[PDB]
Amino acid sequence: RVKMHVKKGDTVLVASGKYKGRVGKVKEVLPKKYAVIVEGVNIVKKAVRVSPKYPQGGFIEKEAPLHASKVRPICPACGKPTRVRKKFLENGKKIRVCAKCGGALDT
RNA sequence: AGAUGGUAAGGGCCCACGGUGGAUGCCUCGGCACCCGAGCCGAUGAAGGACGUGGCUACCUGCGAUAAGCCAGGGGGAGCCGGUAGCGGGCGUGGAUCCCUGGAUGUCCGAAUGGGGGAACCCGGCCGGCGGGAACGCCGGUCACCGCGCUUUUUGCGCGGGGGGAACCUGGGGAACUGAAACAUCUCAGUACCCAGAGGAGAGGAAAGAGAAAUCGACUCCCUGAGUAGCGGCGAGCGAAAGGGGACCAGCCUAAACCGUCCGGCUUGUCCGGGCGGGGUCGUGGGGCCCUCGGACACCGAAUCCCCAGCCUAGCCGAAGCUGUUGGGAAGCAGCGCCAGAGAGGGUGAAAGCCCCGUAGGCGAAAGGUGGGGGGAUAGGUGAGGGUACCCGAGUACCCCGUGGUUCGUGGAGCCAUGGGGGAAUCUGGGCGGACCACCGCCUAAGGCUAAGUACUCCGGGUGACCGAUAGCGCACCAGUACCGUGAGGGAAAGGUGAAAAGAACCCCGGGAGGGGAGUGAAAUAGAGCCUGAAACCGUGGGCUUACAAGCAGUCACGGCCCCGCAAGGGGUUGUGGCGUGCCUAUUGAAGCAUGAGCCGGCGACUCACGGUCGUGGGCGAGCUUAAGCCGUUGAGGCGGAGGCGUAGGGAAACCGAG
RNA sequence: GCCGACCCGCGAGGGCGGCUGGAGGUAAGGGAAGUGCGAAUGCCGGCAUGAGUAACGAUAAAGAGGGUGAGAAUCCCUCUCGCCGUAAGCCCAAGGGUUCCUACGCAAUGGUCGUCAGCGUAGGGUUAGGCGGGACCUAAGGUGAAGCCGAAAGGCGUAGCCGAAGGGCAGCCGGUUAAUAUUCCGGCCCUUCCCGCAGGUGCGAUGGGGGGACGCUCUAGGCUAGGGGGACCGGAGCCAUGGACGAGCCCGGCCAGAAGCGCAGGGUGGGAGGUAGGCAAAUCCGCCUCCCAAAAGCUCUGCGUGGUGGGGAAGCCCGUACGGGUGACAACCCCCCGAAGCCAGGGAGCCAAGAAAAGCCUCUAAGCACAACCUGCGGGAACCCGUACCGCAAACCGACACAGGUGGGCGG
Repeated sequence: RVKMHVKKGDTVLVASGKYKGRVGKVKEVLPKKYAVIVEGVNIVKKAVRVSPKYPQGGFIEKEAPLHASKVRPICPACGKPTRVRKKFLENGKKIRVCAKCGGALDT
């Protein structure tokens, strides 16, 4: 309960400490431990030479996790957190004044 | 002939490098206490277990033949199929996970409840269903005994009934250690423990009261009264109510009289007993019957009846920032800016009012739950007089005896209550005002119901001059677990890589085990029960010293060896010699052949509450000061004089009173 | 935390600096206290001392060849020795829970080892109409409607109900899997209840009697389990070293089995009359008088036999293992010994005076007489819990592979 955070699955830049200020994609929320996985911490793993799937060159990885409570919003600008009006019907959580939500698709 | 340094089997002493090992610091999904709210679960089978349950599944938790879940109601907006990774395959804006409600399935055991029984296993009667289905077998219903109320006794119909419960609470039972420096009376204590049973409270509850004033006016509670008055082998010690100031405020239902009514009986009778109803409720007594005024349209009206706001069972919105910069990392530093009814906190690789959750502020119920806060209704309550002479709670009061409660241990012993015995009266009746008698008062006994105010912590929410893995609950963690005992019961150990798993591919030796780079990250001297690595602790290298040598082991000085230092000086070492009865407890007195300790690390012992009591630091000063409580606060205080100290003592006492 | 030869204070400490470490810390002034350890044969935890010593579990004993492997005293195949042999062999339950089996494995666990294993892992294995148990029965006992009592909690408790290795009740042989088999396979034996056909009877109770049915001591006839010998039966071998082809040594020479046959034995008199006993229902027992017979008939069991199915060794071949064959058309015959066991409820003797209930025999009530019951043959159904593996011991009671203890059977 109360796993609710602000980071959605779209495209959002970094405000971290390693790759500070980096543009990142959908981010893929995993999960409710407060972690992200966008396109920032690219790592290579020490996987073995597992005869089928991990061929003969065992030393490879793709996208490495990273913490949620660090990344930050986009729109015609950059950051600036979201703001939700109950729209009377559905929701409209645009960026700080600079408009447009994040759901799109007839939102 | 004489002279005199020199080897280390191994040893010690020092430094350095390690290992075992765990302390310590810091941390904290744990706990602590206080307040606050809240306060019952059951035959609609509980609290609580057993076997099961997932596609691969030991634990755990959730759950139960529909088994990690079932359908609707509400919420919510992007992830999801639990911790616990993999195989595998699903999940959703035709809006899933999940929080809140309601119900669906609910095998087996437990009051167990058809019967049985070594809990969780084995049988059975009847109602009905499935296999071809009568022989065997499954399935839904139903079946124990208690009360208590109607049925034609009959068969039955019916509302209830049990077990539990952390603590408190009412009664039925009821010890001893210990105190009295012995020990019986007394104390501890009517405590501990057994039992019964009730509930959010319990119990209690409207005066046969109190108590001396023509004074008050249920019950529980606080504080005061007050260690007061008494009690007592006048010892231990035990130790009242009144009154007061405050919290809370509520007051009531019946029997008997008189009248009716259906029933039972019988020696029919102006009738003994009964079902029910009318009827009545008291301290200048009320009530009865008849009469007297007029008894009434109104007046009161819930604790019972209902409705609705608020309260809870999830949630929702929610002010304010960036560039450069050292660092693996910034919130740190610099610069300029911004919010505030919000500078509470938490995290974010570190130290943030403006990065994420959030606080302040405002909102929220279709379903459940709760409801005097207020509105409705309803049960029920409202009279002045006169006579009559009906009733006014019986094996009761009273009396006696053996006695428990009370301050009362037997006192002059009341009063309340009662075991055996005798044994009343009806308002001139009657209990008590402490032998008993007079009087004068007080109250109406022997039927019952009563909220709030006080108690309590299984539980949730909030606080901290409470603890941080020997502390804290026994349990931070897969703890009422392992393991010990038949047994009732006992009761362990055991936290932490890192910001993130990025948790080490590959070659190398080796059976592996484990290591050597590679490689990981800021750091691998963070390398996997790994943060930080005290000591005891055993290793290893090197400086000094030791094979004629007598010792509480060191002290003091002289010499020499090594390493320091610009000097002068120093540290380390020990050839030699001057000297030298270990530490503690107990003792007249101990090195002790008196005792306590292998050594190391942590735990570990003069407090606290109330009263007294000497001083002392202040304020006030013949005056000083408030407890309970209430009001305010969210570490904000303040009102609240009831009372205690003080202004006077002497006498056992009446009393007298600076005598 | 570690290091120190500097500074300050009489001191207890404080500053300083170097090394370590990784985020908390708190001055000056005040305050609150579970505050200061060397000791309590003190509490927990850790590491030593003796001491590389005592011990390493029975004096029944080990020796070699090959093999596995990185590694063989310690595992496995063979040869050799020795010890138990009323056992230290084979069961039976009790007891423990997967210890059994098959493949792989050694970090600990075996007082060293380990390639072994009761240890790790995953996979498997436990069958029932007849053994045991329950929908049967009682005993001592317990529970327990009622009865009674007790301050409570409870005590005794009749009827009923649970309760045993006691009663009774239908299953014996060989085969077979890696491992269980009276459970599956097969050759035979039979029970249980239901429907029908056929025959036959008054049916039939939880209520009455019959019976079950019982002590010790000695002991009968046959019979068998088991046991010994054969010149004889059947075989794969063997003449050794001085003798021998001797009836030479050596192996084995059965198991089940209904109907029927033979054998032994246990049980029981047949019939009539009456009857106010059996807490009257009785033709049944009891009981008084009568007839015959005491043999024998009736009748259950014990043995042997029986058609049929099953078994079957020394040795050799290979096979590591287990065993597969070999192993035969297999022989399966006689003489003797003889059970403590069998016929069961046998005989005799004695004093201490020797369970109970249901099955089973049966009489009648209730009631039924189309029913129901008995026989028979046919046709259908007959469930639910057990079994693996240790069991005079390593798995069980003793904290341990303790030299301890452990009922009953086979025990040559």
